[PDB]
Amino acid sequence: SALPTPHEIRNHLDDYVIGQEQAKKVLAVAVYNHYKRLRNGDTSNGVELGKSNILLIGPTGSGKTLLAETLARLLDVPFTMADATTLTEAGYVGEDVENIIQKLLQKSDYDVQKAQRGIVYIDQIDKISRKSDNPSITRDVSGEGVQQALLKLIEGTVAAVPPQGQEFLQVDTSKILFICGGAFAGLDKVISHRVETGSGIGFGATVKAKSDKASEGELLAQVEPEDLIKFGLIPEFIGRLPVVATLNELSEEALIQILKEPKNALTKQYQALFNLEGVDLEFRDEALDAIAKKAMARKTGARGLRSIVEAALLDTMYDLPSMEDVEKVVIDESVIDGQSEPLLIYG
Amino acid sequence: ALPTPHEIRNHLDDYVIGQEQAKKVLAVAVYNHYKRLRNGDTSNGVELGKSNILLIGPTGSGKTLLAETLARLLDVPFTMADATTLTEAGYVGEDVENIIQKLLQKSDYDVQKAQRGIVYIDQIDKISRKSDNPSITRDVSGEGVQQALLKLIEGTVAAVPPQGGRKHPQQEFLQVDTSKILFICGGAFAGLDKVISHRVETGSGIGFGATVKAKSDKASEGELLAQVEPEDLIKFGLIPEFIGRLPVVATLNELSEEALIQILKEPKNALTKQYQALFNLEGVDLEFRDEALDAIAKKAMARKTGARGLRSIVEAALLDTMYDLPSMEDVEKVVIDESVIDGQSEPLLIYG
Ligand SMILES: Nc1ncnc2c1ncn2[C@@H]1O[C@H](COP(=O)(O)OP(=O)(O)OP(O)(O)=S)[C@@H](O)[C@H]1O
Ligand SMILES: Nc1ncnc2c1ncn2[C@@H]1O[C@H](COP(=O)(O)OP(=O)(O)OP(O)(O)=S)[C@@H](O)[C@H]1O
Repeated sequence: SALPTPHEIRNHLDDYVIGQEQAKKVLAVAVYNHYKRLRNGDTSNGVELGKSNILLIGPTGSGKTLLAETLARLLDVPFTMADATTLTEAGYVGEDVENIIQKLLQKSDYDVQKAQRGIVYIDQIDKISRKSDNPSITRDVSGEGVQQALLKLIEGTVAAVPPQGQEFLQVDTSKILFICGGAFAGLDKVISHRVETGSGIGFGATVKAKSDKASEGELLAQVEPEDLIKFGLIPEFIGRLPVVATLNELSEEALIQILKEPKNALTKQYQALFNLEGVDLEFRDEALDAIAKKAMARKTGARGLRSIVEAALLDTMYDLPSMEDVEKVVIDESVIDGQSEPLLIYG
Repeated sequence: ALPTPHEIRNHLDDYVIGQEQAKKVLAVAVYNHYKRLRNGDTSNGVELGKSNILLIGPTGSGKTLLAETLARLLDVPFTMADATTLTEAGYVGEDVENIIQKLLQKSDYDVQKAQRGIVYIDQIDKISRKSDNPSITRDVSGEGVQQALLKLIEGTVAAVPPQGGRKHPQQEFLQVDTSKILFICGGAFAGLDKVISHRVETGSGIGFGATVKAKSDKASEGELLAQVEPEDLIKFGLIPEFIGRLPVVATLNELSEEALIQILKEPKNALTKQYQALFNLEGVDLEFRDEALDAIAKKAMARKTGARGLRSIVEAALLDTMYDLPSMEDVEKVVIDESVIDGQSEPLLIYG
C-alpha cells in the first residue's frame, strides 16, 4: 500500500492547471507529508510532529480556487471549501467559526476519527484584514475579530459541533491542515515602498520613474510577513501559516494552453455544447493568439475570457438551432475582430 | 513526597528553553497549590488565599507551550480553553460556564476532584475594551466576558448540566465551587509597548529643552514589558476589578539569536528532530550543521513573528528536496549547507 509521490500528484493537477509550477510543489509536499504524519501513531521518537499550513496568494482569476477543487477529487481524505466572508466574532448574527467543522463532517458522515485527518480550504481571506485601522478604535466583527478566533483553530483545540442539528461532539484540530487563499488587492503598492526607495524630489535624491517596478510576478516573490502586517493581518495569524505560495499572472502563452490542454477547457466545453446538436466546432490557432491579447487588456485573467468568446459567438448561437444541415463551424481570426462572420459548412 | 520547584522546573526545561522568570512563577504556584489542597482549613491558619497568574509575552515566546507541557506532569485535572468564543451571559456564542464543563470531561465528573483542578485561558487580549468606542453600544465579547469572570476568579458556584442530560426530564444542574481553582490567563498583547512609552519616556517634545529620541530603535520589548504595572493595562482596556483578581504577572522576553539555536537541538520535540523522524521512516537520514542553524536565526528574527515563523525558513528551503526525494532512489543521507539556506546552492545528496 504505497502512497503517491509529488511527481505523481503533480501530474494530476497539471492536467487541470497550467503555469503554476511553484505553487503545485507546495500542495504536493504538504499532502504528501500529511499522510506521513497520519501514518505515524505518535509512537516514534519524533513525538508531537509539527504541522505546516499553506497560504496561497495570487492575482485575480489565476487559478487559486481551481487548485483546491481539483485536489479534492483525487484526495482520499475528506475535503471542504468554506468562505471567510460569512464569519463573525463569536456572538454576532452572521456565523461562527465552528460551522467550518460542521461542513467537514457532512463529507465524512460524522466520522470523527476520519474527519480529524481531513483537509480544509478557505477562500477570500483578504476580506478579513484591518483596513488601515491599526489603532483599533472599534472592534471589527467581520475582520480582525475573525482572525483572532482562527488563531487557536490552526494550532489545535476541541470545538463543540451539534451532531445532525442536548450534547455536542469534540473534534480535535491539531492534525487538520488548512489552505487559506485570497487574492490580495493593493499588496503590490505596500511592497514597493520597502524596495522602491525612489521618491526623488530633491536634487540629490534620485527619481527612477521608469514604470518597471509594477511587476506583480517579480514583486510578490519578494514578499515577507512584515509586508502583511501593514496590510491588516496580525502577526499572530501569519505565524500559524508559515508556508507561502506566490502565483504569477497569466501570460499570453499560458492562456493558449488553457484552451487546449485542460480537459475542462472552454474550447472543449462549447465543442460538446454543439456536439449534442449534431454540429462540429473548430478553433484555429490564429484565433487563440488574438483572444489572449484581448483578455490581458481587460485585467481580469482567465475568468475574463468567456466574454471574448460568448460575445463573438452570440449571434451564431442565436440562429444555429433554426438552421438545418449545418455540420461544422469554423472561427477565423477576423471573426474575433468583427471584420468577418463565422464560416458554416453544410452537410 | 510532593514535587519540588527545582524538579518541576527541570522537567519543563526539557520542553521549554530561554524563559527563566516565567518558569519560576508556574513552579511556585503549582508547588503551592498542592499545599492549599492538602490542608483545607486543617491548620492553625485559616482563610487561605489564592494567587492566579497573568502571562504576557510576544508571539511564539512559549506561552501556550508551558500550559501543554504542564498538563503532562500535572496530576490534578487541567484544561486549555479560550476567551474568543465567549459571550455575555445569554447571547448565541457561548457562556462562561462551558469552561467548567470541559474540566469535568477530563475529571470523569468528579466534583471533589474538579474543584482542585487547574484552568488555563489563552488569547486574553482579544477581550480588551476599546478605549475610545461609541458610548451607546455593548461590548459583549470584551467587556461582558471580563465582567462575568469577576465572580469566577473570586469563587462561586455555577450550574453545569451533567452529560448534557437525556431529555427535559432531569432539568437539574450541579454546583461546582471555584474558590480553590487556579487560573492561568495569557495572551500576547498588541500595542502595549506604545502605552508604556508615553508613561515612561514622557518626551516626544519637538522643542529645544525636550530630549528627542536618540535612535529609531528604543524601548526594547523585553526591557519595556518588565516596567509594566496595572495602571498601564487600564489604558489598554482591561478593568481594574478584573486585574485585581490576577495579582501575579509574568513578563516573557522575546527570543534571542542564541536561544533559537538551542531550540532546534536541545528540546526533544524540536523541528530538527521532527524532520529527522519524517525521513527516518523513509529510510533516509538527515544533518543540520551549526553553520546553517546560526544563519537561520537571522532569518527568523527578521520576520518578527517568533519561533512559530521558523517553519517558513526550513520548509521553503527543503521544498525542492522533498518534492523529488521520494522519486529518487539509492539515497541514504542528506547534507545541509549554509549556502542552501541562502538559496545560492543546492543541498548535497549521499547515494547508497
Ligand atoms: N491555470 C488555469 N488553467 C485553466 N483555467 C484556469 C486557470 N486559472 C484560472 N482558470 C479559470 O478561472 C476560473 C476561476 O479561477 P480561480 O481559481 O477562481 O482563480 P482565483 O484566483 O481563485 O480568483 P478568485 O481569488 O476566486 S477572485 C477557473 O474555473 C478556470 O475556468
Ligand atoms: N522556549 C521555547 N522553546 C522551544 N520552542 C518554543 C519556545 N517558545 C516557543 N516555541 C515554539 O513555538 C511554538 C508555539 O509557541 P506558543 O507557546 O504557542 O507561543 P505563544 O506566545 O503561546 O503564541 P500565542 O500566545 O498564540 S501569540 C511551540 O510549539 C514551539 O515550537
